[PDB]
Amino acid sequence: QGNIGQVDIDSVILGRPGAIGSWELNNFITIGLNRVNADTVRVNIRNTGRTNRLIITQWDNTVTRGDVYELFGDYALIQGRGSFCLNIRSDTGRENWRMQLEN
Repeated sequence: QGNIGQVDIDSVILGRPGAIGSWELNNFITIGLNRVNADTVRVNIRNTGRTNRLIITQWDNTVTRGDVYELFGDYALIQGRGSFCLNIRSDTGRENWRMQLEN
């Protein structure tokens, strides 16, 4: 920082600064995303269970290979309340951003 289980996060990644969303990814983990400025999306975590991992990807459909992704990053999710930030520009040409838990 600084498919079953995947959710579309374009509402925040491709939104103007100010954009906010919140997802319950399983019974233990809630992830809020908030584009706090033009350069940055804050990930807000509440995890009431064991350590898990968040995996952020960006998808495209191709003519030859079907759906393919690029890995943006992946991040430990310890128990408790915390956050970290992603450097992703508000005006990116990339779409179909997704997040999912590892486990």
